[PDB]
Amino acid sequence: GTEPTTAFNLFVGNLNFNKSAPELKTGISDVFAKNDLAVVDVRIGMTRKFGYVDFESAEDLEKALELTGLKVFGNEIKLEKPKGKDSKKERDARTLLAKNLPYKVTQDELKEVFEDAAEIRLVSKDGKSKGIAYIEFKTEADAEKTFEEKQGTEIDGRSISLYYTGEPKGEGLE
Repeated sequence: GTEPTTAFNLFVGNLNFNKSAPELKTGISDVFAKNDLAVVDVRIGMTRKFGYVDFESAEDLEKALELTGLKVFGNEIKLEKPKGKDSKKERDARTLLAKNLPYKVTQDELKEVFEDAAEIRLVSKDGKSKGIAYIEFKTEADAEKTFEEKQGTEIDGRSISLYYTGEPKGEGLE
């Protein structure tokens, strides 16, 4: 916390890493202001490539996820939802998420740890990684147990992390 004023916030990314820290918040809240949105407070990470956006109510917050055409400083920001907690996570945990991966990382690479996994799905655009990797295990028990034990491996010289996330509803409903 020690920044946001409301409990309503969303995980944003692709805020361009060229301008200053407080120089990004402006644009972020700007683009939204054009979509009839109102932000109470905006936060930016240390890498100046991602951050969070706080909204007065869940309406404006969820609204941003509905609308489209969000970009600042030329680049197109990415809206997403942070980690949460709910009984739905039971099955939603079937799939694990990977982070701290290089722009040259590959599927087989991360598979070096969860090679026994069921399926692997990397996230790369323009012919380069984005810093993430989604994998669908056979069971949350075999997944959360593999990412919790394998976590700490070394790939491309760096140490890739491991986390779990199934995202909120709407995945199959909508």
